[PDB]
Amino acid sequence: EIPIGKPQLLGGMEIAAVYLQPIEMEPEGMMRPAKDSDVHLEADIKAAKDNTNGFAEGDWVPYLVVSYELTHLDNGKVQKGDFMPMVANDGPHYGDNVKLDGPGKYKLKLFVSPPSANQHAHFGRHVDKETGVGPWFKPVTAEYEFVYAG
Amino acid sequence: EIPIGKPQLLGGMEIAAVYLQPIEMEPEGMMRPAKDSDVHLEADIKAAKDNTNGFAEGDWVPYLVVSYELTHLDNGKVQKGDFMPMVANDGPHYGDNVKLDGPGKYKLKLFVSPPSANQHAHFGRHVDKETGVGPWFKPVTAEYEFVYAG
Ligand SMILES: [Cu+2]
Ligand SMILES: [Cu+2]
Repeated sequence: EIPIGKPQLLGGMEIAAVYLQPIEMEPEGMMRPAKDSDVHLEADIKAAKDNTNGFAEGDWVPYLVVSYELTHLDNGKVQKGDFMPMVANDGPHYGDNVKLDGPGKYKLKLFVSPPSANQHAHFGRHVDKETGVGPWFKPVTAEYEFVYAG
Repeated sequence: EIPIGKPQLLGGMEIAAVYLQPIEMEPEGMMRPAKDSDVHLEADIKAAKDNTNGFAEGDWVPYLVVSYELTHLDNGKVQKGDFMPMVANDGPHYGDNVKLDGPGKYKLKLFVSPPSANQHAHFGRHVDKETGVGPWFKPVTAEYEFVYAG
C-alpha cells in the first residue's frame, strides 16, 4: 500500500487515503474489474477521540456516503466515482477500483457525508437522554495529492 | 438493560440479546414510536476470536441482515420484523422497538444473514489472494427465552 497525503481530522473522525493494487471483490459485477483498473483506492475513516456519534476512538465508521473526485493535474482530466463499503483481511474500508490517466501528479478529493436521515435512512440514531448521541457530522471534504508512478 | 438468554458463538461471531426501555430514535418513522412500544430489543453482535471474514475480535459486525420472530409462549402469539442498525452512546447495534403481549414467557428467535444478503446497503468482500477473506458465514439462527415482568 502507498499512503496518500496526510490523515485529516474532520467531522470528529480521522480520514486517511491509501491506494494499492486493484483488488477482486464479491459481488464481482459491482466494481470495476481488477484487469481493467490501475489501483484500488481506499478511504480509511475511523472515529477520533470524543466522537459525538457514539463511536469509540479507532472504530470504523459505517454507513457513510463517500464519493471521490480525482484530477490528473498534468492535463486537467477529472474523473468522479463512489466508494463502496467492503471488508478485507485488515478490516472494513470504503474502496473503489480505479483506472487512472498515466503517471503524473493527482489531486484526490474525498466527499464524506453522514448516513441518510430521511425517509431513505439505513442507519439510526438514539436520541433519548440516557443513550442518545449528538447529531450527524456536517458533510466534509478531504483533499490529498500524490504522484502516481505506474 | 436486561440480558435475555445466553450469548452464542455462531458464524464466527458472538451474538447476545438484551432489552431495555423503548428508545426514541431519529429519523422519526424508521421504527415503531417509543410511546407505542413496551421494550427496545437489541442484538449485540461482535466478531469472535479468529473471525474468518476480516473483523478483529470484539469489533461490531456491520451491514448484517438481522430479522426476528418473537413468540409469546403463553398463548402462541407471534410477531415478526427486522432489527435495524443504529448507534447509541455506547456504540452501534441492531434493534427494534416492539409492543409486547403482556407478562409471561417469550422466545426471541434471531435470523442473522451476512452482508452479501443486505438489500438495503450493498457491502463487498475482498476475494483476491493478497487481501481477501474467507466466504461469508451461512445464515445462522439463535434463540433467547425470557420472562417479561410487564
Ligand atoms: Cu478495499
Ligand atoms: Cu437500540
